[PDB]
Amino acid sequence: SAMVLLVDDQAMIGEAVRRGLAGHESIDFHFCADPHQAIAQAVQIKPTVILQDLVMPGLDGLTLVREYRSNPLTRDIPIIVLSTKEDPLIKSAAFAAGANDYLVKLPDNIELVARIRYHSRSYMTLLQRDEAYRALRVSQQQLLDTNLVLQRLMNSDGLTGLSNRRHFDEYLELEWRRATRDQAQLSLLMIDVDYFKAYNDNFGHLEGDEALRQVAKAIRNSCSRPSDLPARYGGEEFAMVLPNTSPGGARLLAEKLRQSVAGMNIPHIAPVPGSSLTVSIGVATVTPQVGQHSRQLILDADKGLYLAKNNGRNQVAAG
Amino acid sequence: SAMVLLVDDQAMIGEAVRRGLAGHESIDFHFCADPHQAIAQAVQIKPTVILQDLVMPGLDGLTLVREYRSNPLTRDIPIIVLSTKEDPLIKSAAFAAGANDYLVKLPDNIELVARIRYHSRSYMTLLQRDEAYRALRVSQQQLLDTNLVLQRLMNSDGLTGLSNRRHFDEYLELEWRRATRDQAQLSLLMIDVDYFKAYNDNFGHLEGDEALRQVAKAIRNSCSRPSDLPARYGGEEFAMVLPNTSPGGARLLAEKLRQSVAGMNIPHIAPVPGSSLTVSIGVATVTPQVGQHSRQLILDADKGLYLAKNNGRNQVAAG
Amino acid sequence: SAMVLLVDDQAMIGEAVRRGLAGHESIDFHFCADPHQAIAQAVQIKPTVILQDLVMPGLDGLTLVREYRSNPLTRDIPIIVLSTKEDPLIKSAAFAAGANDYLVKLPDNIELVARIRYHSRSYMTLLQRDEAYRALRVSQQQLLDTNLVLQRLMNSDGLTGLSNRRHFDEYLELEWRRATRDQAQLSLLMIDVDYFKAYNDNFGHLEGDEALRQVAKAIRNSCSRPSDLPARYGGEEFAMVLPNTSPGGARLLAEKLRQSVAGMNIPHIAPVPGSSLTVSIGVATVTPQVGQHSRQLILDADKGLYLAKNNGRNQVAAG
Amino acid sequence: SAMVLLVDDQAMIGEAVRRGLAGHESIDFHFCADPHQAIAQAVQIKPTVILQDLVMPGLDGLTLVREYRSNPLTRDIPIIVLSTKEDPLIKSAAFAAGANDYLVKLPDNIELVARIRYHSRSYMTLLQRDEAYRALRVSQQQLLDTNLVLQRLMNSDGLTGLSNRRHFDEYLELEWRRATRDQAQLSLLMIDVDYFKAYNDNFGHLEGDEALRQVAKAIRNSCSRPSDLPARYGGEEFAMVLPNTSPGGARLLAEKLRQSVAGMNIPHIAPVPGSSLTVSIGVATVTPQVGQHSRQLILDADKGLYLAKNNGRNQVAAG
Ligand SMILES: Nc1nc2c(ncn2[C@@H]2O[C@@H]3COP(=O)(O)O[C@H]4[C@@H](O)[C@H](n5cnc6c(=O)[nH]c(N)nc65)O[C@@H]4COP(=O)(O)O[C@H]3[C@H]2O)c(=O)[nH]1
Ligand SMILES: Nc1nc2c(ncn2[C@@H]2O[C@@H]3COP(=O)(O)O[C@H]4[C@@H](O)[C@H](n5cnc6c(=O)[nH]c(N)nc65)O[C@@H]4COP(=O)(O)O[C@H]3[C@H]2O)c(=O)[nH]1
Ligand SMILES: Nc1nc2c(ncn2[C@@H]2O[C@@H]3COP(=O)(O)O[C@H]4[C@@H](O)[C@H](n5cnc6c(=O)[nH]c(N)nc65)O[C@@H]4COP(=O)(O)O[C@H]3[C@H]2O)c(=O)[nH]1
Ligand SMILES: Nc1nc2c(ncn2[C@@H]2O[C@@H]3COP(=O)(O)O[C@H]4[C@@H](O)[C@H](n5cnc6c(=O)[nH]c(N)nc65)O[C@@H]4COP(=O)(O)O[C@H]3[C@H]2O)c(=O)[nH]1
Ligand SMILES: Nc1nc2c(ncn2[C@@H]2O[C@@H]3COP(=O)(O)O[C@H]4[C@@H](O)[C@H](n5cnc6c(=O)[nH]c(N)nc65)O[C@@H]4COP(=O)(O)O[C@H]3[C@H]2O)c(=O)[nH]1
Ligand SMILES: Nc1nc2c(ncn2[C@@H]2O[C@@H]3COP(=O)(O)O[C@H]4[C@@H](O)[C@H](n5cnc6c(=O)[nH]c(N)nc65)O[C@@H]4COP(=O)(O)O[C@H]3[C@H]2O)c(=O)[nH]1
Ligand SMILES: Nc1nc2c(ncn2[C@@H]2O[C@@H]3COP(=O)(O)O[C@H]4[C@@H](O)[C@H](n5cnc6c(=O)[nH]c(N)nc65)O[C@@H]4COP(=O)(O)O[C@H]3[C@H]2O)c(=O)[nH]1
Ligand SMILES: Nc1nc2c(ncn2[C@@H]2O[C@@H]3COP(=O)(O)O[C@H]4[C@@H](O)[C@H](n5cnc6c(=O)[nH]c(N)nc65)O[C@@H]4COP(=O)(O)O[C@H]3[C@H]2O)c(=O)[nH]1
Ligand SMILES: [Sr+2]
Ligand SMILES: [Sr+2]
Ligand SMILES: [Sr+2]
Ligand SMILES: [Sr+2]
Repeated sequence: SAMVLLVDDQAMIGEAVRRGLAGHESIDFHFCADPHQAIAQAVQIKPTVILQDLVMPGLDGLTLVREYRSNPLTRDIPIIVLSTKEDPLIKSAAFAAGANDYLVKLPDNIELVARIRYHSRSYMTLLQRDEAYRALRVSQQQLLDTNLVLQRLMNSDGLTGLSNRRHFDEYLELEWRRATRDQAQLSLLMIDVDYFKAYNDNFGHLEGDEALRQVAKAIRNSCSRPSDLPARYGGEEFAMVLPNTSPGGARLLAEKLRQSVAGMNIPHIAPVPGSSLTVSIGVATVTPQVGQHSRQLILDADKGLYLAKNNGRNQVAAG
Repeated sequence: SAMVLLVDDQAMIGEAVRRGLAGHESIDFHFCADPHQAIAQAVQIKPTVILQDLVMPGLDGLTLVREYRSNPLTRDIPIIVLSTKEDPLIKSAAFAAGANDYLVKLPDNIELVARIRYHSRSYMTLLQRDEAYRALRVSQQQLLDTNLVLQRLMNSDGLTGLSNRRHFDEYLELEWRRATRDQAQLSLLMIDVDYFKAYNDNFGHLEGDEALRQVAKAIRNSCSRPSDLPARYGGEEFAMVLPNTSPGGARLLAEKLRQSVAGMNIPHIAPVPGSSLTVSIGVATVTPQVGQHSRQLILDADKGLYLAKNNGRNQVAAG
Repeated sequence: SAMVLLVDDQAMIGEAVRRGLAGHESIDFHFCADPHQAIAQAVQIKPTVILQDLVMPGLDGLTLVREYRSNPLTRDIPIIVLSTKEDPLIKSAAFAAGANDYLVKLPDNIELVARIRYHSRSYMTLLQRDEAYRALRVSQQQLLDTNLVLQRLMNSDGLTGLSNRRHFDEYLELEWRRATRDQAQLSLLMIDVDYFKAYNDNFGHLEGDEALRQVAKAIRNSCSRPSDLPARYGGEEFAMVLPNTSPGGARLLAEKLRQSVAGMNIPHIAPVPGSSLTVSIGVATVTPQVGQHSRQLILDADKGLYLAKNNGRNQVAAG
Repeated sequence: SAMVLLVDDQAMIGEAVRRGLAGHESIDFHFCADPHQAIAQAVQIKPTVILQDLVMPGLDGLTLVREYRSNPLTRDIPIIVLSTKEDPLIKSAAFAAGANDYLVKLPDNIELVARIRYHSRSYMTLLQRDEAYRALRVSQQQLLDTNLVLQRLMNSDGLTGLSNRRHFDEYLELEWRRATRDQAQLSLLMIDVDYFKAYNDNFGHLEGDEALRQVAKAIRNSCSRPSDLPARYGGEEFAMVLPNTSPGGARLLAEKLRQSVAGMNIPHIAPVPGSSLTVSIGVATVTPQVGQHSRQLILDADKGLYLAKNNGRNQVAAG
């Protein structure tokens, strides 16, 4: 829309303007003959452009152009100064004081509406851009948190915080392809807590969760290369994909981890009283060929996991 | 920033401007003496305000003010017309042709920069508001679909599409409170497919899912009041909360539904060969009192469900 | 699979069994002639059924049946006692000690495998049910938290915690239908912070968010009936759907809220220095008719909101 | 719980059992003297173990042991055969017919309850494991689809399907670290549609979305190595991270893509009538050093993007 605040001592100007603007529904008029209600009414009606007379009843017009740019409730409103006539410093001061125009009362009702229409409309879109900035900041900060949640949750196992299975499955599939392009050594650790049902059954399911937690922490601490990925494979089972790692490297890493767990010395009553939580690990490493399916790597790890288990638990074996 | 395209036949004007603007890094200048590259260069440099001479080498200046407002690649760029001197229709035409100003070459380098600074800056924020409109439309349509997904998924059971359990639990809790304020009759249907393990075992788990589907559809068709809510309570179990429904009303609704299922005549081999899928229903209705826990309503439905089951299945009984 | 631990002093029994079971790949055998490694090997091989001789080299067979049911690492393994011959208390003791069978060495290799096959297979599915219990508990507690997130997030505005817009839109649509069935009075509050751009601009966007927060809290405190719903309508705009509330009731509620906000006395510099954060509210209440679109209620609230605004802000007006 | 179906011709046996089981609330009894309602009642009461007499009123007991294992509604129920006395093939047949025990009517009420308690309880947990299998299959297939949604949605831009910004930001951060370990050449393409506001404004926002779509498709087709990642950087901006790619390689890839877009020959009216949609691209490639921040790579791409733009659009330039 449009709203012009006129401010001028003489009713004869307030009238000319009122008349020029009657045949324009798009734009409304508001006369303010009392320069000591000027900024007040400016705040109240929310004008989109104000017209300011430079000489009034013993109150400097430029003093008011001062306040307009001074009070930030008006700071941004376009100001056309109405003068009689064309004096020097008073046109230069107009602008020094913040005026955006300096007009002689009055051009015809064409340039008058044009000029009004222009400044008004600019202010309007100034309001709009600011409004948009707000709304965008909101939406952007809604997607802000939306992104945290689905991430901490899509790809993370809540209990341990390690990656989850579907992240593992999908991550490992990616790494398989990367590996085959680079003819790189892709290694995989398959990790299981020994005698876990037995732990779960006399300590409690929560106590087992807490146990899983501590083991999950040790896993997270074994690997520390950008592409090392630790995951909860499924329940008591953990995995750990190690791109670019040799069989001997993987095994070394596996043994430091196994020792770590045992070393926490977590009380278990299996296989015998006095026992502490142990962990069996299957190691497996492959350089993928085209056409080869990543499941081969998993199977190899499970062979290793199965071997380690069938040779006394708490040990590492390559499948 | 700021970019002024000057377009004027005389190098002496291109020079004055160039000079006025040298001591201003914020604003860059670009002279275009050839009015037959005017719009071309306008497109190329992306000016934020153009200054147009009205008389040039035998090419109407207002013809170019025409094109500027004509080509939408420039449509929105503020135009200050530079004239010599102040002729009549040529100021009125300035604006009729789209000009936003009409200046006499040249005011001092204060009003010249002021005026330039103003129009430039308005255009700038015109660009910004439009940019924001785009970005907001994107974000808003990201939350658009984001909302569909989590909704079709937070509150809906995928297989049947009925509400899910947590929606049921939470919805029923709400309705319990509404009911106790209104001392209204809150009814609940607890629905189970008879001999479902037996169905699942010789037809297949998928075939059972499809069976669940058809039953889920019938449930959805029994209730049709704004607050009626059908849910998959858990597996072979369905629920259906009926606010504002009498015991006799609930029972009537229960019997139409039970008949419906039986009537689909879905082949089952239990309890005997030749049988068709049946359904047992527990009815229960309560007017909640303060302090009373909604679990009472559920228990009552299960009594009914249990009774119906222990009296030959395929029937409705109030607990 | 199947794994039988035999424990018997005489190699001649260990042999008969070994022989009976050779032609059965499904089932593996393990002889334990030394009753002082019995439970040890039981732990190591994870048998699915153990056969226990009642008399051995000076170590009571029933003492071992004691330990089997004693150590929980074996607690659940089925025990067939092998005796010679059929003595009294020794069959009754067999069971008193935990035995699940009492056989005479030896039935033919049909009943022997049958019996073994049965107990073994039961234990097997005992293991399976327990495994399933674990895995189900996991999945269920994954959907546990999955449900919190999408809920606290699908339907809640993060900043204020009030409902969000899409929840409002959808909730109000539901309540419209409920209302038209009950020919009930549905009221709606449309709430806006007065001079918010002005607040946002000199205090900071965060400070405005914090301002929004405090106002959001007051809203949440105005309504307290099961179906009252407070929402962030969009930015500086809040809504509040009040089912079953009279026009006069809605207005009363509106005025207590408006006073509350003003009373927090939150420093604003608009409309004038020394001002405190105020709020304009639009009230509107409808009894919905069939065919009537809920948008009518919203429009009525906005009329009220618009009126209140155009009469000095910080007030309530019915549209 | 426990439910024994006895089936025997003589009431005197039905009585002994009834009596043995009265002092046991955990277990209920059900006598079936009419062998021609046997399976019928088996279906009706859902027994957890049935006791079967081998000789009855002119109806073979083993015929009924046949049906029990025959009808799958009973298939899994444990069967203790009650005989008088101990005949040969009739114990071997007992098992051949499916019996799980063969008892002489009757042992004392200790072994009788023991034996009953055992088979009953096994069946019970057979039911439980199956129940669990169902419930787990449900939960697992809820996480099934839950995973699709948040994935197709967390990491994918809906409109183009390319990765989104947060995936880009996070993916590129990962690749930066991988790159610095391998001292590998990490390249990045920054892609922008030339004159897009101009396209959006006279064709329509949807038409621009469709335009974005077609361009997004071409991008997706340029890169095809496991680690190449195409993303919508923000609105009209696209990105494309190319691990392990030389500056010259990146540029080659950039030029094939740019040509592709231009070649679709999508009608635009800018910069001039008759124009087709073009695209500007910034190329940049870095071998990351420790301590170096990935933002360097982005800046370099933007320099290139900026250069390309400030040299006529529709071209590739390295920043
Ligand atoms: N013209 C061309 N096409 C490219 C280029 N980069 C990837 N592609 C396209 O994408 C397909 C395979 O991408 P891959 O995942 O890298 O995975 C590759 C990779 O592991 C291996 N491979 C093929 N040739 C080479 C090579 O020259 N160097 C390396 N390091 N690996 C290669 O074989 C697998 C698939 O072979 P493809 O069937 O050839 O099929 C290629 C091809 O159609 C390229 O620089 N030029
Ligand atoms: N995927 C993965 N594998 C791991 C990790 N830590 C050790 N390894 C495996 O075990 C081998 C070396 O372990 P090293 O005793 O730490 O002894 C290391 C160390 O002293 C040095 N080195 C290698 N990279 C780094 C590094 O990024 N930081 C530091 N401080 N030293 C490194 O070189 C020696 C052996 O190099 P490698 O041949 O690379 O071979 C590695 C690798 O295959 C890990 O966090 N993730
Ligand atoms: N001063 C005031 N407070 C209000 C009003 N509406 C709800 N509240 C507040 O919210 C609490 C209970 O809301 P309820 O869920 O409607 O659920 C209500 C409802 O089911 C019932 N109830 C209390 N009085 C009335 C009543 O006069 N009419 C009806 N239809 N129900 C009532 O008792 C339950 C809780 O009683 P309360 O402990 O009293 O506690 C009330 C009270 O502190 C109100 O118009 N005026
Ligand atoms: N929660 C729920 N309950 C249902 C539904 N359909 C039937 N009932 C239950 O069964 C009673 C009447 O069923 P009626 O035979 O359809 O016969 C109806 C019908 O002819 C008329 N009536 C009630 N409301 C409607 C309506 O919304 N549409 C139409 N066409 N008739 C209605 O009044 C008669 C009985 O009114 P009631 O006392 O309300 O009592 C209802 C109610 O307790 C349903 O979709 N949801
Ligand atoms: N035979 C039968 N059908 C039922 C019953 N309850 C709801 N329906 C079905 O669902 C449609 C409208 O449900 P509405 O949302 O309750 O919303 C209702 C409600 O606001 C009003 N309405 C219709 N009759 C009654 C009535 O007898 N009592 C009340 N309190 N409202 C009614 O008109 C709206 C829609 O009218 P409908 O076109 O008739 O169409 C009904 C009808 O086809 C019922 O008890 N019996
Ligand atoms: N949607 C909604 N509306 C609200 C709420 N609080 C007040 N109202 C509105 O304002 C009217 C009464 O406010 P009252 O002064 O609290 O004074 C209340 C109060 O003393 C009593 N009353 C009504 N329900 C409750 C209640 O649930 N708890 C308590 N303690 N008193 C109640 O009855 C008098 C007036 O009853 P009303 O006619 O119901 O009419 C209500 C209602 O239309 C609210 O939390 N939510
Ligand atoms: N003892 C031991 N620790 C390991 C090993 N692998 C990674 N880490 C640990 O994780 C930190 C950095 O992992 P980065 O992301 O691979 O990223 C690495 C990588 O880009 C580079 N870097 C360090 N040494 C080597 C190296 O011997 N070979 C290669 N290819 N890169 C290295 O410097 C960056 C960080 O250096 P750091 O501060 O040393 O710190 C190392 C170290 O504390 C290992 O095999 N042995
Ligand atoms: N990140 C990324 N970069 C790409 C892709 N396609 C081409 N390039 C870039 O451009 C160079 C070669 O493009 P070439 O003409 O396809 O010609 C290729 C091609 O004939 C052969 N080659 C390389 N890998 C493959 C492949 O995976 N499949 C096939 N069929 N040929 C390949 O070797 C020649 C040049 O090898 P380069 O040195 O690797 O260097 C590549 C690389 O830096 C791509 O899909 N992703
Ligand atoms: Sr005057
Ligand atoms: Sr001239
Ligand atoms: Sr012996
Ligand atoms: Sr008999």
